[PDB]
Amino acid sequence: MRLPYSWLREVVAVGASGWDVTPGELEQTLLRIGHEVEEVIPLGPVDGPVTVGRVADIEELTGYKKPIRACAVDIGDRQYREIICGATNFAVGDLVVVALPGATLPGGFTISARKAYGRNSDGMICSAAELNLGADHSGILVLPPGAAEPGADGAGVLGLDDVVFHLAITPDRGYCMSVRGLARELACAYDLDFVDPASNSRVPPLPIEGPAWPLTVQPETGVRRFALRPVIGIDPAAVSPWWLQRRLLLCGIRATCPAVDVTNYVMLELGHPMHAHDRNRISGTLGVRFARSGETAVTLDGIERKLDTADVLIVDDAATAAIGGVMGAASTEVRADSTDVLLEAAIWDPAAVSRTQRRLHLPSEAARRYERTVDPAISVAALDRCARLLADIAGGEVSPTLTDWRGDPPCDDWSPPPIRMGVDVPDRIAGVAYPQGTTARRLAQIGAVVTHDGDTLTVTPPSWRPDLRQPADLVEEVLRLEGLEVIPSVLPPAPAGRGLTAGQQRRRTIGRSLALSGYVEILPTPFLPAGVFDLWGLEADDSRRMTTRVLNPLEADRPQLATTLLPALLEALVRNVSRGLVDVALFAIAQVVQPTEQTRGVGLIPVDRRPTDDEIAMLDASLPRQPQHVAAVLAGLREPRGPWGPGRPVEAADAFEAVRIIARASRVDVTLRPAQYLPWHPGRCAQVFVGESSVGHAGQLHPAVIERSGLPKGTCAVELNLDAIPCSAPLPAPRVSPYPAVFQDVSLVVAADIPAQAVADAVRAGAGDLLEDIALFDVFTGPQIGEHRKSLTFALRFRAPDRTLTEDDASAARDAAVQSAAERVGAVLRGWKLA
Amino acid sequence: DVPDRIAGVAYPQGTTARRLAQIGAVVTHDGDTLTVTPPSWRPDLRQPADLVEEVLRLEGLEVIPSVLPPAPAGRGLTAGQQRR
Repeated sequence: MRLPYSWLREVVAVGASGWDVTPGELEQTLLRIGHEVEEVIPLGPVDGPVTVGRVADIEELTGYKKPIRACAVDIGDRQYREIICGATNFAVGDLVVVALPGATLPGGFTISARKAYGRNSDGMICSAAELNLGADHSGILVLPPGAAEPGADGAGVLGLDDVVFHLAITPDRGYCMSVRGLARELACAYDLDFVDPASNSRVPPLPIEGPAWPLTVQPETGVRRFALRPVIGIDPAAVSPWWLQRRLLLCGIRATCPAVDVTNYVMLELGHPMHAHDRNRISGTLGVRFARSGETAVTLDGIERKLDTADVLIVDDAATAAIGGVMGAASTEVRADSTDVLLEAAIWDPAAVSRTQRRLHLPSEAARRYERTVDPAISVAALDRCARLLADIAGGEVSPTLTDWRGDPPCDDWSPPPIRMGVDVPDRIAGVAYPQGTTARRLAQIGAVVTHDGDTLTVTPPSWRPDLRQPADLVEEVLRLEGLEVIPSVLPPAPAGRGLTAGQQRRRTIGRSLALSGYVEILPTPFLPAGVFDLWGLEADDSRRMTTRVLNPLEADRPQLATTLLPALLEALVRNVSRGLVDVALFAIAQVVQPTEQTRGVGLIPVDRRPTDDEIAMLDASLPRQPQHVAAVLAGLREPRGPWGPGRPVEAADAFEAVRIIARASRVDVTLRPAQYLPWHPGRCAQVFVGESSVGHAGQLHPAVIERSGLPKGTCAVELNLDAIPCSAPLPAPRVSPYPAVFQDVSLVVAADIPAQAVADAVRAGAGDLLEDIALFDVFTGPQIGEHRKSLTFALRFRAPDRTLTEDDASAARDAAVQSAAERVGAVLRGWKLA
Repeated sequence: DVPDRIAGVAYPQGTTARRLAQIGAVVTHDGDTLTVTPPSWRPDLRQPADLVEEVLRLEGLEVIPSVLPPAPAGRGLTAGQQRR
């Protein structure tokens, strides 16, 4: 909302004459009581000969791209100057504003008598924007007849010493979308007496003698008030005086004709939107009703609107007269020939206006005020104010008839219910001991009726403050007018908290451990890439395809939420690689979204109580499962090149080691088992287990997936479900025998299909507790042991808890380990030695 | 009432004066202030804290409830501590 300081000042000055403040101080006062000042715009300075002129001749220059005019302009004292101008929105006889040689316009533009378009031009005719007066629109500024004489000083006529304040009003303060509301706020901030410009001393009531027009209202439309009053015999050729056109311009409204200008003007002054109908274009009774399915209306911009059954209309016998509270209709619109006007002062349902205008994308000046609730007590004051102004400007007569529907039954008292509050509640909420009388004084200032009864205040807010419903609402009024800056800064005592949960600590430890091992964390987008699971070649019934879908994604082809973190990680990997960073290891820790059913919403639970435990469980059960995952991808060199050697390319074993890094960080033991699971390579894919629970997969990606997706060759990947890895808090008590150890190596031949870990497990089971350590040294294949067999050499370390092991006790334990391997995996002993 | 405050326990009336007599002290009342003269075999009873201990241990420490204090808004670990 835009308004000029002069207007605001004039309204404040009625009750406090002489009041006047600098723009900087006004800005600061508005910020501290809660109004955001987006911009302070002093009307840009002019200097030198910028004066009113009168166009006395127009010659059309031909031959150029555009139409161009050479104008004789009267600039005062019977002096005429030739001026070239490209605008077309003016005629001979019009008052305009000329910047003549020697003048300077805002932005440092000096005017000189240049030669333009073949003729000499002694200056220019100015637009409102070139004067920094108002919005840049097509054509130059034309002042209304009689506004000033040729030669009058531009700065003074235009009022260029004004300042326009551009505010962003919050939706709880609809009453501030007008000079009435902001001036009242200023009166509160500065402790002034305030004269309400909507009051009866300032808007004396007009006569009330018979209905102004037949009206039916279906009350379930939520209309609260609907008043009409006619003005007859206005001159359709009259234009608004300059003072009115100017204020409209500074508030961002272009003047068009008095009947419309006056409704816009009174809207800005008092905050009650107003509309002017051509009464001779109304056919029969005016009806307020909901639209029907499929119904259409043409608004006064000539655009056809598809209506909704929740849209409230004004109709007559023949057509729609308005989309109520949003925009008037073409059929009753004031036109160039309109002589008899019916003025509409209505109060619509805020939510109804809010839904309708957003559906139609019509955030009009009226709609935005009705959305935030317009004061229903001033409809006839605004109607009367607006009829007088129109009759005076356009030379009509105000008819003494008035329709004023005030509900079924009529409502004669508009203020909200009384609110009841302890006198010191604001002091407690603020942590400030305000002087006595403070909250009652501030609550009267904003217009409430306040009565005292011991220590409890009863507060009845005014009708323009529908936001004041509870004690907290009143606290805010007291605190913001006192100023939040007086509230001290006092650290509370927070309780003895328990710190981070075990899960929270684990997710920190996993991140630290992966980062130290060379992985770089990314923040993964939950919006899956288009067609990713077809690139992966997943089966139609793969659970990962069962995705929750977003209705309004920013990219139409990416509406599916991620069931797996790998797509986001591979997308970051491709990005790094395409920028020349080809040796990369990335990880992410984030939830996924895994629905178990079709989207099911749970109906509104009443908010005047807490939901029950069963309602909470039902809300939870309606959501997709959202477990925490950890995942990582690797490509390129795992070990970089340097003086030590050529480096080492990423291999599947690096993904297995990432599993082990995460398991150590989680303090759990994992086992890895061969698996076939896209998008992994079937021969280089491990499924990961904690106990007998599957927690995810790791290994090298499938070469066909790599190739279809444009991934680096040999890319490896890991994804684990953190929710499936049990919590663990071990309390170790390691036995540390100091007696000497015995070292032996053993080589065992097994079928090639036997996993090395199964052999190690068997060796461990047979050797017993004397076996302190076992490590796989060598995997050897060759023709002399059989084409489908392999030799595994294990280093064994034996140690007794209470004595020096004999080398023969060690060999007894080795014999038992060999036998166990023989019985469990069919191992055959090839040889052993002392290490 | 100093023992009551230190213990966080509201002992019955007459409790500290009764216990301090039991251990052999001469106890006189003057409004809310006790004057306590310990016996010659108790050279350890020199300050009010010494008398608090006598009252609290004969009543039994097990009657003292467990009440978490409000500790202030601390600043956490120093930069050096985090670095190490």
